[PDB]
Amino acid sequence: GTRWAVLVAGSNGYVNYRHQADVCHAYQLLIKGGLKEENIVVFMYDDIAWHELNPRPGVIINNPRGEDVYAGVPKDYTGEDVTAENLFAVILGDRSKVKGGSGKVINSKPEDRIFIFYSNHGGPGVLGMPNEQILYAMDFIDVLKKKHASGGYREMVIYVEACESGSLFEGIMPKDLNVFVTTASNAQENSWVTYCPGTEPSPPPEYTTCLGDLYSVAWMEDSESHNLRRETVNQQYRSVKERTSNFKDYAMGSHVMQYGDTNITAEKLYLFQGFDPATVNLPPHEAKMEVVHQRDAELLFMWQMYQRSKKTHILKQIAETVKHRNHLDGSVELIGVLLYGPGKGSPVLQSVRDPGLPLVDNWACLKSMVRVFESHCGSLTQYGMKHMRAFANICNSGVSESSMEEACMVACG
Amino acid sequence: GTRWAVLVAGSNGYVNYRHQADVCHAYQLLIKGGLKEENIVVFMYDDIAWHELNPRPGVIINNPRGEDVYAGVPKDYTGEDVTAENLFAVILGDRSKVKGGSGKVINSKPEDRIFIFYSNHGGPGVLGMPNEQILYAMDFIDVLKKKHASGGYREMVIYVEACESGSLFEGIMPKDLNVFVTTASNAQENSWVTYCPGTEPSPPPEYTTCLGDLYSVAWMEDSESHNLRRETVNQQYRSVKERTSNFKDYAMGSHVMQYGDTNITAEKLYLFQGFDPATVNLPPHEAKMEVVHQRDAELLFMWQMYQRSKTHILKQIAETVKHRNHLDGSVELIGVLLYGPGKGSPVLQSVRDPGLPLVDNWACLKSMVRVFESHCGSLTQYGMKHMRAFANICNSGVSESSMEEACMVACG
Ligand SMILES: *[C@@H]1O[C@H](CO)[C@@H](O)[C@H](O)[C@H]1NC(C)=O
Ligand SMILES: *[C@@H]1O[C@H](CO)[C@@H](O)[C@H](O)[C@H]1NC(C)=O
Repeated sequence: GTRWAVLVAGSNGYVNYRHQADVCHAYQLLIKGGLKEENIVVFMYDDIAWHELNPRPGVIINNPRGEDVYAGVPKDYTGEDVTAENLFAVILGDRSKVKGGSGKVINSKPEDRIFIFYSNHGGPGVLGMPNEQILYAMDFIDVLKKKHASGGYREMVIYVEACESGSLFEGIMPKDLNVFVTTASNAQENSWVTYCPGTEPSPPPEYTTCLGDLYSVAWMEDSESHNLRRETVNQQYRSVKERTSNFKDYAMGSHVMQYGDTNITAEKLYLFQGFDPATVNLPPHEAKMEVVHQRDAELLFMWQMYQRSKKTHILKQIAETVKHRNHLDGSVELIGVLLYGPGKGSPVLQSVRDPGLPLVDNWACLKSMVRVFESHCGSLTQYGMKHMRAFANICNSGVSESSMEEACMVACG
Repeated sequence: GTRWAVLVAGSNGYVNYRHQADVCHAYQLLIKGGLKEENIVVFMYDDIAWHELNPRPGVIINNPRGEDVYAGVPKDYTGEDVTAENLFAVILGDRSKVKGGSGKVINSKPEDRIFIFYSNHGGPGVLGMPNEQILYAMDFIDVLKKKHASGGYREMVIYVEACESGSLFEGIMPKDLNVFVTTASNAQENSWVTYCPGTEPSPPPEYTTCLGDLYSVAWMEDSESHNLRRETVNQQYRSVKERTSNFKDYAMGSHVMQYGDTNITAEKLYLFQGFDPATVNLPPHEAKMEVVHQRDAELLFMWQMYQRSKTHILKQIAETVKHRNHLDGSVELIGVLLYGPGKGSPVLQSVRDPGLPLVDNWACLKSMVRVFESHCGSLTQYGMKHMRAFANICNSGVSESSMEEACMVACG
């Protein structure tokens, strides 16, 4: 068979350098393993390498060792072509459904294997796509069911780096699709950022943005230190779960979760990621990492720019960002008060379902609640994905769309 | 000697019925004990007894037994005359410094005793006075020092019902003034509301507002069920501390604290509150109460009105929540601008160890509030919650010019 991959960075902006650095590093790792460029589809906004703030024009790095990972990465879906619609069309292997981009798709055969890696922002039941796009978990599961039904592959492995990423699969991912999934976090935890300015081992001092994400660099650094003909998918999962837990300190670490067909964990990793002949296998028998969560990276980036000195212009941008977050947080809190009463709003909106249950029972209701909210309160933006469990809980409570319209009108109009 | 009292409700509005009900109940208790009306000064906005929402016009009750406590209460300082300036002038006993009101003051003699009871809203280092007035703790301590210096009394007992009320005395109340103080809560705890609609023992069903406050009804119900010629100030403190703790469940109770001269705890309570002749032979000196948080009572009152009705009430709830969010967000943003994103909240929210003053420079505290309100608008009663953030900005060494810049960016 043939090995294929789909690598997706769901964000943009220099502050989010790390998501595109993670995806570029994954591309280089797969090419070194012998996967062919024609079988790897890359989604990256592509605004980082030549960004005016990049201290190394034309270069992207993903760890303090400073090796460029940008040269040679294909421009399959970049800019406004990085959309959920193109991602689904690419996975399905239907070139007629793609809009723009290179036209490269996963037109795979039954004997082939596929590896999907996403890095970005997210929230309960959702992943980000650039410029305020939201990708819903059930729509992604639906694409996997369609791909499986058309006999497009033998096995698939999916790695997802995003906040509350366990919520994209919990209670909804079937185990009969020949798909194995791991996520950076459980359904109620944040994802963590690594290689930030001021941390040790020291990233190059010219960088003002973080270089990578914890779970992402954990799997990539693990692959590029083992002979992948001998390391199994299970061995990588355990090593990534250990590193991402950050010495089991869940105040600065997360629980890596697994979903889908666990029989795939017995497979050798080279069947999905290739084999790099240069790698000297490092036997199994590292230091605690200084990390920040995805949601905190933005203000830290702006504050670093303010401290490195236009000085009052950065302070105004920080104020606008904080005010925007406060507007979204306050509007959601207020909707809970109007729907359930003071003292009952927060418990309803913030309650987390028992393990194993889906985030929401009706995913079309979830999309409608977001639509009604944004029509009165404005776009959720990437930050607003944090509030997706509040919208799911309004759906699950039995509150009607007409009642949500009334509460949003009072809260925001 | 002569026994004097000053009773103050620091709030207004039908939602705050309880603070005036507590003060009216205290007045009746003191009159039953033989204190004279001429020696009791009452501060109450006086908007409750005849309020359009009051189901018993001209009546105020302070517990589910429904006994009126309003009839006969004097109108010394009401409406716009309930001010910190008049409270200070009354305590000092200087009628020429009073503006409006009856002119009654505590013109006490060296042999006299004084009892002060305040019930209201508050915050770290501050108490409320009606219509967005803030009374600072050090200004109240200063009045006590002045009154002591002029030999105006033998001993004084002060009971304070307000959120974070321990912060009004911690690190600043001297023990050499012949003044003993108890507070409903410690310096970092809220105070609790009793007799709310829907709770048991059931208040009369026609009430949509809470009837009293936990620490306040604890001391008053204790006083009126005992012979005060035998009960000491210490016995009342221990009984009030036990009841206010609500079976030591500090998720629905608070820590009653004591400050000042603890030698006064050995005194019989009748020397301050009088003796009710009907209590002579009562036995010598309970169920868990359902209580509501003092800052939570407002939205619960509006929601009860909404349930018993209306889109106009929902709009009022939205305006209230949006206003609180504006104040909370502006304060949080100022902390980010002054200290940076991962440091603002720890600086603004850090609580000093017990026994330390809230702020080292009280004039700086007033200046920070002044600068904030000039850009962000009035703190209002709710905004008193943020007084520890302003104190922490002062204590951190941040300059007034830096506070001006941060407030201008956050609110202008
Ligand atoms: C996994 O392997 C076991 C043992 O062969 C088998 O019983 C099970 O059905 C397989 N998993 C799935 C998804 O069916
Ligand atoms: C309290 O009484 C004790 C004697 O029991 C005395 O030593 C102390 O100075 C008194 N306190 C004050 C503040 O006078």
